[PDB]
Parts: sequence; C-alpha cells; structure tokens
Amino acid sequence: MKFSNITIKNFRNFEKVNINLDNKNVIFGMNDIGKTNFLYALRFLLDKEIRKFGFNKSDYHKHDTSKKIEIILTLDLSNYEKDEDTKKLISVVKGARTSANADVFYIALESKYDDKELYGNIILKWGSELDNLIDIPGRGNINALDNVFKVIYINPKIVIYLIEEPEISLHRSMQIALSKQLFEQSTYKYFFLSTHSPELLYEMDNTRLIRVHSTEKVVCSSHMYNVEEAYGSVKKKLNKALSSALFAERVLLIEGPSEKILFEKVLDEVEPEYELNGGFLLEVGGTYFNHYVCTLNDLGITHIIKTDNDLKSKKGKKGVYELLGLNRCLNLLGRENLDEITIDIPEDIKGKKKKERLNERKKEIFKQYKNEVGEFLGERIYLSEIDLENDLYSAIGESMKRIFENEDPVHYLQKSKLFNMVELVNNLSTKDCFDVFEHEKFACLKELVGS
Amino acid sequence: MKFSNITIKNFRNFEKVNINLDNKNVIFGMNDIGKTNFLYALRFLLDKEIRKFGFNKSDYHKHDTSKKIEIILTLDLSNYEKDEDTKKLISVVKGARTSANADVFYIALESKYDDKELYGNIILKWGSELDNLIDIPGRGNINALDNVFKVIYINPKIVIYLIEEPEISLHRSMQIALSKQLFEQSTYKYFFLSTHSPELLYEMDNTRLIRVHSTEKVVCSSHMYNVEEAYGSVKKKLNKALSSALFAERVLLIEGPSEKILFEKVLDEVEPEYELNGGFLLEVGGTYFNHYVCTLNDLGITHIIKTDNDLKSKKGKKGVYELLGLNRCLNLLGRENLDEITIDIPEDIKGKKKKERLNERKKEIFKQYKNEVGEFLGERIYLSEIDLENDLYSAIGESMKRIFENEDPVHYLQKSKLFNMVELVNNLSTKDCFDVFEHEKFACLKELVGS
Amino acid sequence: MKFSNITIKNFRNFEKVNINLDNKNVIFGMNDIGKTNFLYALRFLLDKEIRKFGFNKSDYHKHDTSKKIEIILTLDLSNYEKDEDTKKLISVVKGARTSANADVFYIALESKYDDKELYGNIILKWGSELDNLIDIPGRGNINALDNVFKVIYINPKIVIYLIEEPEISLHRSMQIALSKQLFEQSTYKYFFLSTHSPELLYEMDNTRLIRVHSTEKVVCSSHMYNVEEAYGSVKKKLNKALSSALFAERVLLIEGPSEKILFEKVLDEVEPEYELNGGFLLEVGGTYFNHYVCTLNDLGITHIIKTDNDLKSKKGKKGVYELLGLNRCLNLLGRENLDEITIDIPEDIKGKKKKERLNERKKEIFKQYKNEVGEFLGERIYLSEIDLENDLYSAIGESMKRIFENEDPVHYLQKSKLFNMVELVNNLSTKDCFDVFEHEKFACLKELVGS
Amino acid sequence: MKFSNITIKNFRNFEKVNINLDNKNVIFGMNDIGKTNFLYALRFLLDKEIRKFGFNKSDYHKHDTSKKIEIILTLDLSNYEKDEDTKKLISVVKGARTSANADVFYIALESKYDDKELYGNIILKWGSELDNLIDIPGRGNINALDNVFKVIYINPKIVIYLIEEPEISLHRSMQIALSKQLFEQSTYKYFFLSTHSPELLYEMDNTRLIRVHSTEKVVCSSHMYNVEEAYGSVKKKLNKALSSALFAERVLLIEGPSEKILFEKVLDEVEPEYELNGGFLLEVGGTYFNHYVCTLNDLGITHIIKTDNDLKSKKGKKGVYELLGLNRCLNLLGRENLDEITIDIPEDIKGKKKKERLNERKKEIFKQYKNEVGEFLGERIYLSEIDLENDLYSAIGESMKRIFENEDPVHYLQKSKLFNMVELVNNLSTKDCFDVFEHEKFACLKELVGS
Ligand SMILES: Nc1ncnc2c1ncn2[C@@H]1O[C@H](COP(=O)(O)OP(=O)(O)OP(=O)(O)O)[C@@H](O)[C@H]1O
Ligand SMILES: Nc1ncnc2c1ncn2[C@@H]1O[C@H](COP(=O)(O)OP(=O)(O)OP(=O)(O)O)[C@@H](O)[C@H]1O
Ligand SMILES: Nc1ncnc2c1ncn2[C@@H]1O[C@H](COP(=O)(O)OP(=O)(O)OP(=O)(O)O)[C@@H](O)[C@H]1O
Ligand SMILES: Nc1ncnc2c1ncn2[C@@H]1O[C@H](COP(=O)(O)OP(=O)(O)OP(=O)(O)O)[C@@H](O)[C@H]1O
Repeated sequence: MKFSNITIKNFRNFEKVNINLDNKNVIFGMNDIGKTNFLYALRFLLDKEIRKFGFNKSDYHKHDTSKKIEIILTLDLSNYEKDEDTKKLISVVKGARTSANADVFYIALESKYDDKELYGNIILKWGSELDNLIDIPGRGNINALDNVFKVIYINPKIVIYLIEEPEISLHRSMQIALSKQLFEQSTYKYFFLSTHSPELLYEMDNTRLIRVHSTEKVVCSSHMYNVEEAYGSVKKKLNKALSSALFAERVLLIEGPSEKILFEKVLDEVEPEYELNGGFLLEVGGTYFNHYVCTLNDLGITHIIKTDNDLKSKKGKKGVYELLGLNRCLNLLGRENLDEITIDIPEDIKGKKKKERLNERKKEIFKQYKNEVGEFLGERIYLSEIDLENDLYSAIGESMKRIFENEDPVHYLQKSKLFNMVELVNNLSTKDCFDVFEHEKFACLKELVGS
Repeated sequence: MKFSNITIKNFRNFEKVNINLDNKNVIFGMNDIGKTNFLYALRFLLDKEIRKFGFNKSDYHKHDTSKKIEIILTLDLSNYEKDEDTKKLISVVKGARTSANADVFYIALESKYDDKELYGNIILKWGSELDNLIDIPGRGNINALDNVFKVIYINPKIVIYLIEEPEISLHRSMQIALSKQLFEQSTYKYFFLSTHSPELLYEMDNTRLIRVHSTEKVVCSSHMYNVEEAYGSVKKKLNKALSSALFAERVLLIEGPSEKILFEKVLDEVEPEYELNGGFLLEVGGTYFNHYVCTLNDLGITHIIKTDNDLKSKKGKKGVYELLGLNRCLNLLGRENLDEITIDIPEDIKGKKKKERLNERKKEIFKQYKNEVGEFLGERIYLSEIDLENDLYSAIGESMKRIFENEDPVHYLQKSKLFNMVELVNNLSTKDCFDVFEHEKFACLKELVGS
Repeated sequence: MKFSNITIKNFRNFEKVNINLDNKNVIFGMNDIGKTNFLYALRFLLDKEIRKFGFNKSDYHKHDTSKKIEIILTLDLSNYEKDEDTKKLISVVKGARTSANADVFYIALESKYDDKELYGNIILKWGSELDNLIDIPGRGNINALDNVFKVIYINPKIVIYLIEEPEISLHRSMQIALSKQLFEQSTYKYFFLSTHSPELLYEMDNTRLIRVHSTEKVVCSSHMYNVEEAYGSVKKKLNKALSSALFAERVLLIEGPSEKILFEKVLDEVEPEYELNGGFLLEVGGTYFNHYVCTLNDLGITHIIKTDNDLKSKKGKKGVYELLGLNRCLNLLGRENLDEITIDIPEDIKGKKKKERLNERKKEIFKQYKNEVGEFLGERIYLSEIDLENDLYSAIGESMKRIFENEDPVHYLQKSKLFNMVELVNNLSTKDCFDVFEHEKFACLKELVGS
Repeated sequence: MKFSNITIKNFRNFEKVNINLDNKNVIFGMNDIGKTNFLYALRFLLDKEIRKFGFNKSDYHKHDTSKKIEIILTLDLSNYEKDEDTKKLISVVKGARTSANADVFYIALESKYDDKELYGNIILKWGSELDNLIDIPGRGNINALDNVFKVIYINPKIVIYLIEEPEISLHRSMQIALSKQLFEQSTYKYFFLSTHSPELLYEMDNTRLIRVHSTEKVVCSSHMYNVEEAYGSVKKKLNKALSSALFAERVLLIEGPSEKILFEKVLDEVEPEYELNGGFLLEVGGTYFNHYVCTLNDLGITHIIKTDNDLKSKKGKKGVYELLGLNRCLNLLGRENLDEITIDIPEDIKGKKKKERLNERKKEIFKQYKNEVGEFLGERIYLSEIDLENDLYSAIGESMKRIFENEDPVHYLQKSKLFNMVELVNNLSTKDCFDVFEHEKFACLKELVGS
C-alpha cells in the first residue's frame, strides 16, 4: 500500500485537479487558502468529525454550476505479504476486491446537490475499478472505512497525521528538531505537512514536495524528492541551502561567497528590493547542478545558473585536463560526459605564462563550442569565458585600474579574492554597478529580477 | 528627549533590574515569559487600559515579601530647542521642572500593598530628581501623564509602538519588508519589538538589541548597535549573517565555504545535534572581526574565532607584505596596528618554491610571536600556523595520501578548494573525523560544542 | 397516527420508565434535570443534530452496568384515510408494515457499548411488532426516518415542537398570550412543553400533563386532561385556579373567601411558611369536585377537601330539598346520586326558627349517615356538621362571645360573612388560632401541613 | 442617613428626571430598557468597575445635544448619633461639611464632552449645598467616595445590593422565600430590585415601589408603601392580591367570587383578550378601599371600584344601622364618617317584608344622596342601588325568569349565590352578556376595557 494520487474535482478552490502523492507529503506555498483547503479536503475524506457535519454552501466551487463533489484516493494495494497495512486493508473488504490479480484500489467520495434541505449527504464507495463501484456497508453512525484509518490533526489502524503550521511561537532549534523527528524517525509513516519556515526542511528525504503557486487559481506542482548515494556526504548543507531556496520564485545559482559580495553590492545599488519580490542567491559549490535543477524544475521554480569555464586536472597524471564546466551543463541537458583534453606545457614561467596559456586554451575551447554555449544561454544556463573576474574586467576595468595602483587588477583580485573584493565593493559607485548590470555577460542578474 | 533606562524593581519576574534603552529597542531571546512581561511592564507604565485594572496577586515577585512595585523611566530631557517632543513634554510640567539647568527627568510608578481589598492602587509621580518627587495632578479618570504619550499595541502626542511576534502566519519576504519599514523608515520613531524570526533583522541600524538569557531568572543584556562608515558597503550581508547568529548561544566564526563543508562533515560525524543545542557556523569574509565581536560580547554570546596566518601584499610596491591575520587579532584585543614586513624574493621557481619560502617566513613569524598566539588562544581566538589545510595535513594526512594519487595532497587540495574538498568529504570515515575533532589544532570545534 | 407512549430504558436519569403520551404534551415539576433530559431524550430520538454527535460517557445510567440504551416510541398508525400524516408515514415504509391489518408501529432506538473507541453508535429500527424488527435503510448521512419527521427546538414533514422555559424575561400577559396560542390555535399540533409559570396554563385543554416528582429518582405521572361539556362555561377560572394548584404538593380545597381569610389568619399564626413548603389554598365554588380530583389524583398531588353539609331547594317546588353536600362526596367515591328529602315546614317564625329546624334536620342527616362520613374522613374528604361557623363556635366560642356584644355570635357572623370575619381576624390572638388548629373538626389544615 | 432622591439628568433614556427614594427600593414595569439603565446609572454612580471604563457614545441621550451627564444623589445626613452609617459618612468628609447645622449632603457625578479622544472623564464632587461644591480628594486609582460605599450586583462599609430578575429558572416557593428574606429580614438594609414575578412581592412593607410606564419615554412613578396598624391582620392576602394587581394597567375592584364568575362569563363572551391587554379583576373583601387606592394612585394605575349599597347593623343595639357603602366612598374622597341611621322595624314577616322595607330604605337613601353618587361616578367609583343582583335583574330579568321556574329569580339567586350563579352562567347566551355589558349600570366593565 502506497498513496498514489488524490483527485479533488469539486471543492472550495478546485476544478479538476490531480495531485500526485507518496508517503510523507509536504505542502508549501504562498496561497494560504489552498494549503488550508487541501487539509480540509483530506479531513472531509478521512475524518468522521468533519464528514458528520456535511457540506455547507461555502464549500462548493460554483454554488449552482458543477454541483457534484468527488474526492477519489488511489491506494495501489498490491504489495508483499509481510506488510501489515496491506493485509489490514484487504481483510476489511469482501466483494470490493473482485479479482485477486488486481492492483489498484479506490476510495471514492461523492456528494449530492445542495438546493433542497441545505445539506450535502456525503456518500462513500469502494471497488477495484472506477466503473461499477459498490457502496461501503455500514450499520449506524460508524462507516466500515472508519474501521481502517485514523486521522490526527495538529494545530498550535492506519494512522495519518496532519500538521498545520508548527513554527508558530517556536524557536529555531525546535523547528530543526521537529524536522529531524519528522523525516529521519519512523514515528510518522503517513503525514501531510504545511509550513512557512525553512528550518523545518533542513533534513528532508523520501518525500513529496508540493508547491502551491502564487496565483489566485490553485496550481499544484509535485516532485518525488530524494537524495542519491553519491550526494549523501554533502546532504544537509544542500538541504539547508535548498530549503531557503524553496520559498522563492526566481533563484540564481552561484558558486563563491565573493560572487555573493559583488552581486549583492550590484543588487542594492540597482534593484534594492529583490529579496522582497522573490529573488534568492543560491551558493552551489563543488557539486553538479542536476539534483537542484530536477527539484526546482518539477516544483515549477525558475532556475538561473551562472558558471565559469573551469579546467580540472586529474589524479596520478600530469598535462591532461578535464572539461568540468562544460560537463556540468552537458549533464544538465542530458548529454554524455566528454573526453579528456591534454595540453603539452613546459616548465616556462610558472607564475603568469602558464595561467595565460591556460586562459588561451580555455578561450579556444569557448571558441570551438560556440553553438553549445548559445544552446545553454538559450535556457537559464550561462557559461563564462574564462572566469567572472575577466567578465568583470570588460565592464568596470577602468574603475579597477583607478582603485588599485597595480597595472593588472585581475591578477591582484585573483591573488586574494575576498579581501580585494571587499576593497572593490568599498570604492564603488552607482554607475559602476549599472555598468556591471547593463552588460551582456551579466544578463542573468536581470533574469534574477525579470522586471 | 531620548529614552535612557527603565528600572523595573518588583514585577512578575524582576527583582532589581536595569535595562539600558535608546529609541528603537528590540527584545529577543528564549524566555518567552520575560519578553511578554517586559511589554506588560511598559503597558502598566504608559497605557491607560492596563493601568486602570490595577494589580492582581499574580503580578508580584514574591506575594508577601518585597511588596512595593516601582517602575522608573529615565528621559534625559535637555536637548536642542528645535525638537518638538522636548517642548511638548516641558510645556505640560509646571513645578516638576525645578531648576532650568537640570538634565534628567523621571516618570516614577509606585504601588501600594495587596493584602487588603485585593487591589494595587498604582500611583504615578514627576520631578527632576529621585528624592522630593511631586504627584502628577489629575482631575478625573485621565492623568496628566496621559496627555503627553500614546501607546499602540500590535498583536496578530509622543507615540510608542509595541509589536509582539509579527512573523506568525507570515511569509519570509513580508518579514524582510517589515524589517525595512521598521528601521529605515521614520514612521516608527519609538518602538519595542519582540521576535523569533531572523528575517525581521536583515536591515537593522541605530537600535538596542536586548537579549533575554535562557535561564529561568531573567538576565538582560543590552547593546547600542550601530554600523560604522567603513562597513556601510558590506552592511546587509553582515546583517543577514549576524541576524541568524543572534539566535544562537555558541557561534564559531569561520572564513570560507570549504571550511563549512569540512567542519560540517566533521560535525555530523561527531556531534550530530549541534544545531539543536545552540551551535552556529558564521562565515566572516574580507572584513575585520570587532564589529561582530562587540555586538556578541555586549549581548552575552560566546564568540569563537578560527583564523589563518595570512600575508597580504599592498598596492604599488613589490616585496613588502602586511601582517593581516595578526592585525585582526591585535585589533580584537585593542592593540595598535603593526608595521610592514619586507621579504627579498628572487624570481626562483614561481610555482612551489615561492610558496615554500612564504610558508617558512610565516612559520618564523608564528615562532617569534608565540606568547601573543597563546594570549589569543587564552580567549576564543585561534590563529593557525600557515593555513587550515596544513593543520588538516597533521591529522588525516595518511587519509589524504590514500584518497588522492598525488604525492603532495595539500597542494592538490589548494589547487581547487571546493571540488577537492567535496572529494575529501566523500571518501571519509568516522575515525578520520574523530582524528580531526580530537586534535589540538582543531580545539575550537569542541568550543563550539562545549560538552 | 397518535403518540401513545415512549419507553426510555437507559438514559441519564432513567431505568425502565414508561411515560404515556398524547399530542400536546406538557411536562412540569421541581426536578429541572429530568425536565431537561426528557427533551434531550426526544432530541436523541428524533433530531439529526444531537444524534450525529453520538453518546458520551455522561449519558449512561450506570457507566459499566446496563449498557444498552433503548428509546422506543409508539405510534398506533391505523386511522382514517383522510388523515395526511398516516399516509405520509405509511408511504415511506415498504416491508416494515408486514400485515395490513396491524395497528401499532414502533420506532426503536438502540445503542452499543462505550468501553472501546469512546463512542455510542446509535442504531434505529422499524417494524410492526417488537420482535423481528428490520433496520431502517439509509444511504449516506441522512436516514429514512429523517424524511418523515422534523424537530424545532425553542430556547430563549411531521413537525414536533420543543419549547423549554418560555417565561424567562417575559411579562405576564405575554405568557397568557403564548398559552392561548399554544392550546386554542392549531399551529402547534405536536409539542412538548416545559415551564415554571402558572400563567402559561390558563387556557389548557386536550393535553397531557406530566408531573415530574420532587424526589432525586425520576417519577413521572401522566393524565389525559380534558374539560367536559357541562364545565365549559366556568372553564377558564377553573384553569386559573388549577394552574396555580399544579405547582403545589398539598392542596386544600375550600369554598369561600371568608374561609381563606380565617384559615390564612390561623396559618400565619401557627405555620407561617406553609406556602414555602408546598401548601396551597384552592377556592372551589359552585361546582362538583371530581374534575379537580381526577386531575390531581392522576398527577399524584394529594387533594384535601373541606366542605359543609348543605341543603339545596329545587325549582318549581316548595318544601323539598336536595342533599347536595352529601352527593358531591358520593360522586367523589363513585356512588350514585341520592334521592329527594322533603321537609314539612309551616310559616312559623321565619327569621331564626326555620334556620334552627333546618339545622336540626341537617344534624339528624349527619347522625344517620355517620359511617359514610367516617368513610369520607377515611380519605381527605371532610364533611362539616352544619357549616364551618358552627365548627368555629365549638373552638373559639368564648372569644366570639367576648369580641361581639351580641348574645349569639354565629348568627351575627352569618349576617355579614366578610366584614365580621375581618372583625374576628382583627381581635384574635395566638392561642385562639392554636385552639382552632388543634381541634378535631379542623384536622384538614394539619393535613395541609403534614408535619 | 436615608436615601431621598436621585437626579439623573443625561443618561441613555433620561432627560431631567427625578425619582424619589427611600431604603428598600423596588423597580418594576414593562420597559425593560429603563429598568436595566436605572441599575446601570446606579452602577455608574457607585461602582468602580463600571466607572473605570468611562462613557461610550451609546450612553448619551442625544449624541451631540445636551452633552453634560449629571447624577446627583441626596442623602439627608442629619440623624441621631447612635446610627453608625451617619458617623461613617461624616468622618470621611473634612471640609465638604461646612456648617454643622446643615442637613442635606450631595454626591454629584459630572461628565465632560465626548467629541475628542472618545472618552467621558467622570468627575465626582462633594459638598453640603448645590453651589460651591468641592472635588473629592483622591490619590491614585481609588477615590475617597469608594472608602464609604460598597456595591454588590446580583444577576442569575455601607452596602448597597442590586438584584436584577431573580425569578429566572426558579420555582414559585423559592420566589416567596426570597421575598420573605428581602423585606422581613434585616440582612438587606439597602437594595434596588427589578422583577417580573408577583410572587416576589407577597410580603412587602416599608419600601418604595417604582413603576416604569409602558411608553417609550421613561416615566417613573414612586410611592412610599406602608401597611398601617389596623390592616396588619389581613396584610399578606392583601399583598397577594395587590402584587398581582401591580403588573396591570386597568384594575377593577370587586367584592365577591360570584361577581368574578358572572363578570368573567360576560368578559369572555364580549372581550375575550382582556387579560392580554392589561385588565385585572381584584377581589377586595371586608376592608376599606383607600390603602389599595393610594398605592395604585401614586403608582399611576387606574383604579375602578364597583360596590353595593350596604346597611350594617352594629353590636349591642337593635334597629340602628350604619351607612357602610357610603362611608367607604366618603373615606375615598376624604370626607368625614357619617352618622347613625335608625329604622323602626316591627316583627312583621321576617322572610321577605323586612328585606323589602330595607331595600326601600336603601332606595330612599340612594335617592336623597343623588349628587354624591354622581360625584363618585364622576371618577371610577360606582355605587349600586341595592345590590348587583338587582342591577342584573334590570338587564337579563326575562332570561332569569326563563331559566328558573321560580317567580322571583333575585331571591332564588340570593338564597345560594355561588351554585345558582353557576346555573345562571351555564344557561347563558352571547346576547345576554351583551345586554349586561351594554347597560348603564355595568359601565365599569367598559372602564376595565377602555376600547
Ligand atoms: N608579483 C607577482 N608577479 C607575477 N606573478 C605573480 C606575482 N605574485 C604571484 N604571482 C603568481 O602567482 C602564483 C601563485 O602565487 P604564490 O604561490 O607565489 O603565492 P602568494 O599569493 O604569493 O602567497 P600568499 O597567499 O601566502 O600571499 C605564482 O606561482 C606566480 O606565477
Ligand atoms: N603540477 C604542478 N607542479 C608544480 N607546481 C604547480 C603545479 N600546478 C600548479 N603549480 C603551481 O601553482 C601556481 C598557480 O597555478 P597556475 O597559475 O598555473 O594555475 P592552474 O591551477 O594550473 O590553472 P587553472 O585554475 O586554470 O586550472 C603555479 O605558478 C605553480 O607554481
Ligand atoms: N335581629 C335579628 N333577630 C332575629 N332574626 C334576625 C335578625 N336579623 C336578621 N334575622 C333573620 O335573618 C333573616 C334574613 O335577614 P333579612 O332578610 O332581614 O336581611 P338583613 O340581614 O336584615 O338585611 P341587610 O343585608 O340589608 O342588612 C330574617 O328573615 C330573620 O329570620
Ligand atoms: N320560600 C321562601 N319564601 C319566602 N321567604 C323565604 C323563602 N325561603 C327563604 N325565605 C326567607 O329567607 C330568610 C332566610 O332563610 P332561612 O333562614 O330560612 O334559610 P334557608 O336559606 O332556608 O336555609 P339553608 O341555607 O340551610 O338552605 C327567611 O327568614 C325568609 O324570610
């Protein structure tokens, strides 16, 4: 038994929607009314204390048009025989399971009209297929569906928890403790969680993320969120960055903290309320992009990636290099991992001429894959020429020549990135940040704003 | 007129306390009862709708011992004559201002005993000095103190706002918008703010931070928080880091993101609930430490600093270097900025021998200031020998020799810090993180835990 | 269709009780808890909004012993075919009416145990006989019993009203208007009424009076109250006297207002709180007793009758007399109406000798029916010798000789009854009222007190 | 000290009213809003918990016109020195009692305007005369008027009780017990009582009755109600009749129960809702009228008196008679008690000729005081010719000739009044009751209806 999907046709803010499910579902978003009414739809399906009051006039979509409320839940009941819950649901049914090789089982809610006696009359049915459903046999005030499930609702037998906004009047470390108790522990096998706090998602795994969109009409995006085997050692700082990234609409994926220093200076000199409108700067370091990108893509969040063209030397060999910054974007568009590039380099002068011939080989590599770079730029993936300091030299290079007394300011900024980045931020004006922001190689910051 | 201090002697959780004030006071902490009763003490001093009900038996410290409730507020009323509020308070008083060259004015609340008629009888007095106070003359239900001030209390004439927990059922960007409206705008000249969210302090300036301690007895620490003129370009990312650091008890100050990757791997292999007990990793990059350290020191938060011995070359000259990592700790202990150190370096071999002779000069500089290093280590300031990769080589250097096929793993890790740090984290065990954590040059992580 | 009886076995204050019913039932008494729980038992039988909440632990008689709640209602459904409600109940049933010549139909409530899941599970059944009942077929939240009846509950489809205490914050004439609207008008065919006010029963006819007794255990007495054809001209002053008599426990039935003056003087000189303990003086004038006596007997109220031996002359004949005061008590014990007694009286002296020979003939009639008088006295019926002034002469006759200056005070008191009764009350002492109250011919006043 | 009057000028339903007071004040009527706002005016004068909230906009008479609320209470403080409350009020005042021979002391409430700050600011003053009042000196939240009095408000130090509607959900004998505890016992020296039940006034003495009239404008009538020394033996049945008479508007004062039988038959054959509109039949027997008439006159209730011309023989003498029915109406208009009338009567025929010559002497007495009878009829006092049976003979005498087979039906009805009155009621039609009601000697029943 594993919760597959719930079909909410007619309810307070729903028309013909499907939400895919698994166990441990998490709903979040900016529409508070849809996050309330999703848990109210689950309480009308599976709790006696909400279903015994019936339907009012307020819980209809249009009050005279499409007057048939249906909630259908999908269970997928064929599983291995050592599971207790599969036997506990198949023992209660008698003729609702018709053929023993069937796989899918439905719990179908139906309602009648409201125009006479001002009442809903919720009617619940069982069966293995959608046509020829059979009524659930009850005798008094207790249905036979109520002898299977149990619902506990938390606000500040197969057991389904419903936790609504647990961060209210709560400290930060208690929210991280509640996140660790929710996902790592096996106390809560089935829940549905609504939250506004990113500290309640610092340890999340094997879960559905449900994002409710910011529109007035309810749009639901669902993702089967997992952390893979190679990502398990950098897992919780990835979850700490991504849990703050889940409450945004437009997210820029950067690498360094000095990039955050420079871009945040350019942002509060140009667009000083980017954090109010839904912008977020996400630091991604030392990993590939596609675990972030599949999560934000299936949750409907626009992902913008700014990256540099890096050359990585491998272990045990000298003079052979890997095309790392190409291969991350090739993994993002689903293509295969590229081959080895070897460069024959002498001893030469090691301080600057080796860096200059590596920059010239990166310039030739950026030249001969120009249509692939445009393909990446076609989306929100932006690959730099050599680095971002050399893209910064093409915009404010006279300013970098007049702040520092050195002749070459790019090498002086690359000698110590953080302290000379703070010295570049401190002697900077408004027109320099507009020269950075208006440039064609820093277009992605405009894609962070979008207005 | 400027709010100096409030003396709460007898109230629900107070004995003889003083809290220093300014305008725009912010109270935070883990004692919710003291943060409620501070605003209740201000409502009993300055609001009619709480003062007209009197005192019960529950708002006494001991119910039979020390039965004299006093709230005394300090105003410091001498100011320039173009201020409207100084004239609006000095026009109402007639004989309470005795001598015209006086500076300090008091608003003194007093209460009587509770053992007969079960009532408090709050009595309010004026005067320029603490002895020979005069009664405030009123006529009916309205006091003459009520013709000066006005109190608006917000829960989800000189005007004093009182905002209690505004982040409840609220989105993140609305909390950042409320922070920008609270501190940058001049709509709220006087307030007292209680919060649990770090996003309500992302733009804070010219304010009192009040930290209520985690003990059962109420301890109040207050700091006159300001951002100086040289720190104004890196101001709001400093406030974003420090606002999450204000809700912790033990804070480690680090520099890089790769240090956060390595230390966070060592932390969830050794002490996996450090974030639950009050630990926090704070990234400080490119700035001096003392603006963080004066704020956390006057708020009573233990600050732990891990830093490396850096040599910084200056602009316009070659072969002369600055002792930057010494001078940050010398600024932390209040000593003067050190002189210039020049090193005569030939052309040599630029790739490794220049780095080796710079490491040997840093080793000699760490040798000849050994008593200063112990002095720093005497507190929570920890200065590394060359870097933290060389301190990591002394603990897990056989592991770094067996992961990478290179002969020297320190130079390979310093070639690309982030990606080889993720490769060092991925091939790492429990005993390697215990070898890092048990070492004498990584003692500060134990100071992050303290248990 | 006509409501016959309700059998409440297990409920909050009931063990195996039966209450006989008709349409327009009225419940009254001093047990407020039983008058609340009777209407709660009807709401649990016939209202959806009480039956959907189920049973708690508090609505059981003993919480572990006799755990089977049964409410059975009797309908007697065979009637003439022009009644709409008989066809509206027989159209809904299909197989619950088995044989077409059956007369009695039952609505049977049943409940299960409470020791597991803390719930009652009310189960409702139909059928023509008590064994082999069939379940009421429903489909959702709406039963098929709910498609017949409708319950409106009033507190300050076949339609059943439930009015609980309508005299609260209400004027007296509005209570008399509500009584006239309740019983004379045909707006309320079916109701159940609880009241504390006697002005809500000033016009009552064709109704059940239900008296709940003053004990802690619930005792229900029911009477089919009607006013007959010969009593219809003196009907509403009889209802005004009897409606105040229904809220008492011990009621003395007297005739004159001068008897009320004398007995009320004797009562506040002997037992000054007789009205507090449940005593009531009821004036019955010009009628027979048995309409009062059948109502108070079937409602369980002890009726005490004090009466005089009267001789009534008939119309159109002279010298023949009727034994009226004997025949009222003979009608009370169910015996036949006695014959005519003729007395041959000359012209004589008309003022006193005719009254003396009529008193001697009444003394001979009281002599020769002595065993019948004892039979009446055996109950609470007390027949005087001649009048009550002559019984008053045997107790306080020296006091009546010393107040009035006339030789014969009985004839002077019978000349003007009211004004000389006020003159006898005004010159009276405590020992004279104890001489009246301790006498053997005024024992019935002691039967008014009983303690 | 004795409460004299309260002057409520501006309040919710008051303009310039005076209500005279004593101790033990009782307010009753049909305006529930005025009975609520009288106790709210006393709570605003004398209770801290209502006065500390101030005045809203709703408790003004006109919201912009006559914006000065004044409540002035009169105390009359000069009394004998053994009274404790006089010394307890004169000890608290210091200069408010100016001259020691003064008698009257005032408690003056004043209020300010409401158009700025939305507040009332109740100001209380003391002094011996109405001009040159002095402020009551207080120090904090407690006034010095609050150190004298104490107010307890009951809803289902000098101590003032306020009991509002205590008959709600209460039995009848508990209301009579509460009446006996209120007036006979000295537990409640000062109260103000509002009620709707006549059983809470069955033992009332030494009290103010306040009747609030049925109009929308508040009219207050007050009477100093007492029972005199000669009326003390018939006191509580007089209070039982008069307490039901206090809740009516038009009251007919009759004598016998047979008059109630006949008039109540004529009333439900002509005006069947006389009890709904405010009519009441009051039985007065054996007493004079003026104790009822002074109470109903000072309470503003229209009193209608129907009486017969009676001749009363005195004690110890024969042949001399008293003009009783004249002298009750002469006491009602305040004239002196008339002399003795002697009639020389022989032995004659005692049965009918003595009654005929007494009726002829009553006819001559009704002839020679014709202008006095018209004077009585000028008001609502109606004196019959001989009796009311002889006035009934002039209207329905052919009906009385056709019901009874006797030749003279007046003597047959006067032989037994009650049983032949029930026989006259039983054989009666609608046109006979219209012949009674339309007659000029039964005009007072029309004065009972008035429409
Ligand atoms: N002044 C310079 N002129 C030319 N090349 C330089 C200069 N400084 C540094 N480089 C280049 O930078 C490379 C790396 O620098 P190096 O290993 O000497 O460390 P560093 O930055 O001088 O040391 P530290 O970080 O301790 O200040 C050198 O191999 C050399 O090619
Ligand atoms: N294989 C090596 N052997 C010895 N020294 C090396 C080696 N690789 C790098 N270095 C040292 O590191 C210094 C800085 O490296 P360099 O400027 O050549 O960039 P890089 O790390 O090779 O380039 P990129 O970042 O594009 O991969 C050199 O001046 C040299 O002293
Ligand atoms: N003084 C008396 N002595 C003897 N018998 C009397 C006396 N007074 C009245 N009676 C008797 O009472 C009977 C009825 O009284 P009657 O008809 O004379 O009226 P009343 O009571 O005198 O009149 P009223 O009611 O007008 O005062 C008489 O027939 C007579 O037998
Ligand atoms: N049939 C009659 N004819 C004439 N006068 C009568 C008649 N009956 C009664 N009376 C008058 O009524 C007066 C009072 O009546 P009386 O004393 O005889 O009592 P009663 O009414 O006959 O007795 P009881 O009340 O026991 O029936 C008599 O004195 C007489 O004058």
